[PDB]
Parts: sequence; C-alpha cells; structure tokens
Amino acid sequence: AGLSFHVEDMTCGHCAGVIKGAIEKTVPGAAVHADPASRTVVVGGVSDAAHIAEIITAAGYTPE
Repeated sequence: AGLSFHVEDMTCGHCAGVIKGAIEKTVPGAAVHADPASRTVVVGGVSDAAHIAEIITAAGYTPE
C-alpha cells in the first residue's frame, strides 16, 4: 500500500524503465513497480509524495 501515479506519457517499456531509474537514482532503497501497459507506476517508501511525483516528471514522462 504505497504510492500510485498514473502517467500519460507511459506507453511502452522505454518509459517505465527511465522512470524506475530516475526514482532509484534520486531515492536510495526505493522500490519501483512500473507498468507501461497499464500506464501506472507503483512506488514504495520514498520522499514526499509531491517530490517523487516531480522525480517521475523529471524522467520526462508525466501526465501533466
């Protein structure tokens, strides 16, 4: 029961992979389960949900 973010830009594994890398890089010990077919990212223990949303956006893939 962690955080959930739905991303429009996610349409293939080339989006999920980058987001997962961005999260893990900027947040140590972060668990990321991403599904680009469902266009949805499941995020474990991370910094402020607002921050990690920006981190996901920082990957260039965002629903915004």
